Parts: sequence; structure tokens; C-alpha cells
Amino acid sequence: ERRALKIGVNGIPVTLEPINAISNVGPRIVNQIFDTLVVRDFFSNGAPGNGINLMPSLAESWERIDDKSVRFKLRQKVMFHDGVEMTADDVAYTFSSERLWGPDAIKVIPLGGSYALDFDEPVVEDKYTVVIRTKTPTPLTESYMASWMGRIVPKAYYKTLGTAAFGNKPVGTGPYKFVEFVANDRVVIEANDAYWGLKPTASKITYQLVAEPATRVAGLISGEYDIVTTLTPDDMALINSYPDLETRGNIVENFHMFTFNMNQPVFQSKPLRRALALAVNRPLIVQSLWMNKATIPNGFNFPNYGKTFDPNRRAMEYNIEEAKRLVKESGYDGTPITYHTMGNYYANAVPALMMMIEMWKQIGVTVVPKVYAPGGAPKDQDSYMRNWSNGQWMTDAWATMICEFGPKGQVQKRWGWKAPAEFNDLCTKVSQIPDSKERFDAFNRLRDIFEEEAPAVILYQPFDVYAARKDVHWRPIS
Ligand SMILES: CC(C)[C@H](O)[C@@H](O)C(=O)NP(=O)(O)O[C@@H]1C[C@H](O)[C@H](n2cnc3c(NP(=O)(O)O[C@@H]4[C@@H](O)[C@H](O)[C@@H](CO)O[C@@H]4O)ncnc32)O1
Repeated sequence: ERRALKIGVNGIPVTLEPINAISNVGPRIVNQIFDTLVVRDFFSNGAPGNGINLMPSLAESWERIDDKSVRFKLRQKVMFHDGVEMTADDVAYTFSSERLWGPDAIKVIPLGGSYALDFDEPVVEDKYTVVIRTKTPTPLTESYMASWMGRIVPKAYYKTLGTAAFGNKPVGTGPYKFVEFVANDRVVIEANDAYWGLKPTASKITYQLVAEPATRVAGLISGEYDIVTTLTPDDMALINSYPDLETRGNIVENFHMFTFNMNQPVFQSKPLRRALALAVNRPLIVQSLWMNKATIPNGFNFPNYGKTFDPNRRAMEYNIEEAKRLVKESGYDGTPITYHTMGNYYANAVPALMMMIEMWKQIGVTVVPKVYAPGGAPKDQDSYMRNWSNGQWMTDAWATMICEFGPKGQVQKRWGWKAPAEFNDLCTKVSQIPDSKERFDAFNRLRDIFEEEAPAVILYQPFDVYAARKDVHWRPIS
């Protein structure tokens, strides 16, 4: 039959506008509402779910014409949820200066510019043919279209409503259509049997916020939820002891971190940031809370970067001697510094924070936990330390070092990181040269500067665990 799925989740996105929903909790919903032109084959080249060969989706075919331009031939008679046919005009709009990457687009998609390629205006050749262009050369256009930046929006409806209102009543081409959105509580979507692709296999999907992981585990056990997300390896034995239930876990291409508001005088310079960084004992946190399943990367450096992955890079440094030394140099009065966390939105956010509070006490710093509820985030002026994550969404080190931490990103712009000039010039350089020894060495230079400056501190890649009924064979949680 087709069941109504009930999914207990760690969090609900602030919006369903597909770019502004980019987070750990938005994509699992917006990937059902919207489609992309092309998709990654997660099992290509023997890959165990992290493959990269690109396959047709809204685009039936595509041809790279030159180093700046890619022609996409679109499927025909694809319907948006309101009965409007998708055409090249919609795809052009999705990647337009008006909506995405122009100067005024930043007021409503604040991060569109930092996460955009160096686009020029798309060209519509006919109803079903669109050419995506870049002002400067880049080989990333095609894989970018398979990413969370590539979800196709309906031009007329979206432009009429505007970005914010569209985010509360989204219309897409995907296999599920919008029914309801209750901020900080739930999203309901229903089967779209007019979908161009395979017929939806669930009648409806409800994403219900269940803040505490033990409540999600109990809800799965009692049948209140069919699927639950964001568990840890410690929950696996209990769940797997029920023959009707199971867990699935794997290392994700995402890192957990803590970061700083660098507009605050206490974090305006590198010494205290680097001190907090060098006192984090990662193997201890991983052994205590992750059953040694979370992995510690050798810097801001991940295997999915391909040609810009360094398999021989050194480990990130643990040095409480230098940390004590840097605390004293900064003239640290001894005042408590807040660390904001939205409960366990990140798996093990609170138990990891309590272990780091003890580690920072052992080097002279007093950090206090400020645990808040969804929607109760502090104003920037009230934020000092906070936890975050970054999903490594491209097969190139451009994401997320340059997206997030580069001169156009939110870490320098919104959160006040005054990066060294060499860092910003290297960011500009790597974004205009092809893969080579020079490009490889330049990213290693950027990684070195990142660790010297500590605008953020990388903890580990979590071992992401979800769980479900065995008789629920399709799980829309990524
Ligand atoms: C316009 C405003 C109403 C806005 O929509 C609303 O979201 C808001 O008020 N945000 P803000 O004032 O910043 O309030 C908090 C303070 C902090 O900036 C917080 N925050 C930012 N990112 C996340 C967030 N990020 P995430 O880790 O789930 O997602 C990251 C993404 O943040 C990241 O872009 C991507 C690629 O690196 O990797 C991950 O998907 N998770 C929980 N809170 C977040 O939101």
C-alpha cells in the first residue's frame, strides 16, 4: 500500500525556500518538494553512497559548449504543483541575477552570492533549452546543478510572492507537494501523482520536531514515528534489539565545529580563539560519546574534494601548553564567555560542550552553556561562542573553505573575521586557476592559515545514525 509516514526530526527549517533552507534539517524536506536539472549517482564508480557521476533529472541531456557555458535540454510537460508547466524561463530565473547572484538578491537570499559560482545571466534558446553561463571559466557548473543550490523554482509564482512568502508556501516540481508548515514544529507534504518521474510511494510525509533524541527513540519504539533522525552510535544496540526496527549509520561529508562572533572585542583577534582551539581533546570526545565511530579529519580537508584533498596532511594540533600561554597574552580577565547551542540540534552538542567546558577550565577559561529552544536564538550582539556545522557539498575544496570562510562569506562579513590579506588573495587565486600542483598547494596554504587564525574549530565528522521500521522501505531523511 502507500502509507502516511511520520518522521521524528531533530529540527525544522526556518523556511522552505530551497536555498534559504540549506541546513542540516531543510534538505530532507525540500529535496521532496523540488527537483534539480541533474543528480549525483551516489553509487557510481563503486562508491558506497557518496558517488559523483551526474545523471539526468529535470534536464534530459546537457552539453558543455565551452569553459563558461553549458546547454541543458529540459524534459517536456513537467508540471509544477500548481499546474504550470516548467520551461527554460523557470530554470533561467532560478540562476538569474535578480533571484540569486545580483547585488539586490543578497537582501533576501543573504548567502546566495557567497554560494554562487561567478554566473552570468542564463540564456533561454527555446521553451525547453537553457544555457547556464559563467563570467569566468569554471568546471563546476554541472555538479553545482546537482547540489542544494540547484533546486528549480517557478518563476512567475516565486517572483509574484517574493523569496520570503514563497518560503512559506513553496511550489516545486518534486514528488511531494506542500500542505503545511508550522514554525519550530512540523511540515506536512503529500504525494504528487502528477510527478514526471517515479510515482511517489508514500501518501503523505509529516516531519515532526522531537527535540530530545531519547524522545525520538521512544517514539520509534512505540510506533508514534516510522523514522527518526540524528541519533548516535550509543542508541543502536537498544533499537536493533527490536526485530521490527533497525538503524543505519555512516560517516557524513559534514563536520561539526564551534565558532566565534569576531565582532565582539573578546574575539576580535586570534590569540584567545586559538587558545580555545588547542585545548580541545578530540580523540577523548570521540571515545566517550561516539563509540570511536566519528572521524577526525586532517584539517579542513575531506576526501570528496578529489584533486584538492591532501591524504598526507598533518593532524590538527592539541597543545594545552600553548593554549595556557595564549590565554595569558590576550589579557583574559577571567570573565565567563557564553556558548550558545540549540539543545542537541547537532548530535551530542550538549555532552560535547560539557566535556569542552572542563577542557577550557584546565587552561584558565570559563565558558558557560546557553542552551536555547528552536526560535529562541540570541541576537548577534549577545552571541560570543556557538556551535555550527558545514556540509561539504562540492567535489572541490572551494566548498566550504571559500563559500563560508572566504572574503564574500558570512564568517568575515556577518561574524567579523578579519582574515589575513594572504588568505583572501589565495581565495581569489584558487577561484581562477585549474586543478594542478599550484591549486593543491594553495588550498594547503589556506588550511594552514585557517588553523593559525581559528575563525572556527573543526571537531569531527559525525557518525550519523537514523532509525526506522524495517517495513518502511523508503526514508526521505537526506
Ligand atoms: C531572516 C532570519 C529570520 C533567518 O531566516 C533565521 O534563520 C535567523 O534569524 N537566523 P540567525 O539570526 O542567524 O539566528 C541563528 C544564529 C545562528 O547564525 C543560527 N544558525 C546559522 N546556521 C545554523 C545552522 N546551520 P546547519 O549546521 O544546520 O547548516 C549548515 C549550513 O549553515 C551551511 O551553510 C552548510 C554548508 O557549509 O552546512 C550546513 O548545512 N543550524 C542551527 N542554527 C544556525 O541561526
